[PDB]
Amino acid sequence: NGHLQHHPPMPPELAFQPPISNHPAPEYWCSIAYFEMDVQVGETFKVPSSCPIVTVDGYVDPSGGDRFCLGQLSNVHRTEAIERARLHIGKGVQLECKGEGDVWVRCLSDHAVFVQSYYLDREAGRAPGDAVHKIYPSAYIKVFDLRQCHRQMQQQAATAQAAAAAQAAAVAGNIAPAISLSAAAGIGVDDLRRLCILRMSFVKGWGPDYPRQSIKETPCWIEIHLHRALQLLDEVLHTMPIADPQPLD
Amino acid sequence: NGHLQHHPPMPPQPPISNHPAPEYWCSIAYFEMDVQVGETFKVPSSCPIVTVDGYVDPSGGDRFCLGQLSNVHRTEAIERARLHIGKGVQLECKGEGDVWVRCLSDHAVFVQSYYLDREAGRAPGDAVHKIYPSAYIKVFDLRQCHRQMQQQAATAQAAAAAAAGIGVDDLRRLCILRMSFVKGWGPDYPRQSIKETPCWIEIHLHRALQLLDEVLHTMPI
Amino acid sequence: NGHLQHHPPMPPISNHPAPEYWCSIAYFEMDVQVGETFKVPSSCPIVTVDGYVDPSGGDRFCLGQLSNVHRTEAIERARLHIGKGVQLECKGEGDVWVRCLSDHAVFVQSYYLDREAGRAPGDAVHKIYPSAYIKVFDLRQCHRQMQQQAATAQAAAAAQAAAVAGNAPAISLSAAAGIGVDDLRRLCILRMSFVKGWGPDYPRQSIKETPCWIEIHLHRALQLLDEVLHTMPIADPQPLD
Repeated sequence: NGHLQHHPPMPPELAFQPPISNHPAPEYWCSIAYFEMDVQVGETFKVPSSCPIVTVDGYVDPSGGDRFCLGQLSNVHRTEAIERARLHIGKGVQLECKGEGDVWVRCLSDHAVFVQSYYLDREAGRAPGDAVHKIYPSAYIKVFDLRQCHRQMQQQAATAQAAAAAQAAAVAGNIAPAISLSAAAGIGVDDLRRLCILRMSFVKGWGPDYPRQSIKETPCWIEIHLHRALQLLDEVLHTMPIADPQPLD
Repeated sequence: NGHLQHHPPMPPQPPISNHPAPEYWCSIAYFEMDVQVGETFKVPSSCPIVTVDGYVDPSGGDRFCLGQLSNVHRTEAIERARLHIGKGVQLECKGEGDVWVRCLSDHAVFVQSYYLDREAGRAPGDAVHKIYPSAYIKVFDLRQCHRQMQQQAATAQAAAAAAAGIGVDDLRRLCILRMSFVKGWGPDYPRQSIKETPCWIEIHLHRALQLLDEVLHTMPI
Repeated sequence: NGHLQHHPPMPPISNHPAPEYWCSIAYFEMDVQVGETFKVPSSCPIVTVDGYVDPSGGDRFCLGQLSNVHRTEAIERARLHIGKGVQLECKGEGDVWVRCLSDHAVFVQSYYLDREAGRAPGDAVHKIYPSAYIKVFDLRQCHRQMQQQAATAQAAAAAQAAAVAGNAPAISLSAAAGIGVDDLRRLCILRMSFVKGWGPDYPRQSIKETPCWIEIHLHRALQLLDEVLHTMPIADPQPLD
């Protein structure tokens, strides 16, 4: 039963709905970090908001800008296995930013790329993180929706702030001493941020059907942080009630 | 011996050198245990105040948000800690290169500082200073650091007559600050080093390092 | 046998635009990278890497200030002797010279110096003596070597194709898009250890076993290699037949 979702290639008025936020656009629309197993290789690559398309391939130009080459990168802990997989990255993939912050992926490599996206999990009726999406060579699909993300943010944020109030009353449960309770400032933070991050492995997938159980076990993957989505999540976090000390009495 | 110093809240000359002001008055590196997480944050001399909180805005400038950073080695203990960083702290740069800390967080912050060691009358590096929420304390005096480095290098340049001869890594420590969030360390705690705490940062003071470099050229080791 | 080589004191290749930086410098202690990668602007042809502490950066990279929680007594000892370190200079389009300013020698790994010394590619350690000023990299020579080496790789790859052909037509055979890329890029990289050397004549058998070394990425060179890789015949799967 499908943990591995296949995404083969399918050949082929934003003036009525305002921007999700009046907030000014970030200087970089995303930042990419390349990994080899559980070790990060190289520096984090920042893509300016002016460059709506960024390519990540196995070539060697270091010039940066709108192309992140992983071919010239060194790693003193690189194994023979990692060398083999680095052989097939080739043309790699393209990451394209549409609208205010939507992201599309185009696989230019001759080999498939495996992706982790909450958006693609929803579209598949799967639960968050309970699926690895395989994008086939030459395929071109949408992997992130800003609106979908924003709606999920507000939902999950509200949920957590309520569960905090729950635990707060579940223990105000004796009586009684002079004890004050307060909600941890930062609930669900590490859970909400995952909604603004994308991850993808080259050539090799992971999961049930595979010998690798997490992306951390794959030879070469990248983690993409979506800055616009992160600004919104920050905005959201700042619209919640301040953790005011509460006497349980 | 009162290794942990308590700093609760208490509501209220020309440049040392002509050396050109730095492009950044400091650099901050976030750590979770003994692993550095994220890239090094550099603060422009233009932004005298910088905020290090546990939120998620990835923008630079004067706000370093630790909430969005990832760590493949992160554990439950660390995630549980990051949970209480909240508003974090503010580092302020006064004068040529003095530094103040303002705990905005709901929880205490533990600072390692030679200036505070000297003020508390403790052996250098033999103390941890607990900064309480809302407290606004001075954690670094440039002028004093400058006298310290000169005199300390001066004694090492003479200790060569012959240990007493200290190296560059010993002196650079005068220009660095370290502080833990939520969890403290020392004899009163299960952790003996800041390197064992779940969340901490290391601050490099550029103006202080420039003066140090200037000193290492006149008083070589 | 001579693994250790002694060096005591004694028209554009492309219309492609110059790089933003001419080189990237990464500092290492043993097998751990310390600090962030230093990038040198094309405007600063000379960069100085020493053991002092100015963090100002720009055209001077000071390793004295950098921290490393995994550092040991042995490494602190070694960082003591870097002192004025070395000085890397870029002449013309992409030639690199080195000037040892340290009181101690520097050990360089340079395919170009291996080529001049008459030793197997990368099978030698070049010891630069205090005050020495030598050319450690030749752009022209590198470019010429990249092309021939890339051409050879393709041939050997297409050779392992006609091989698997000497077994069924129901299957298509294809070559990796990254054949030889790892070997080719090393020609555009320089590595050097301060104070301690490595090799048969030493207790340390590789640079990653040394206390403090740096890896330099030559940008103009890497650009030329990129164009070369892009002029290679696209990978077209051929049926076994």
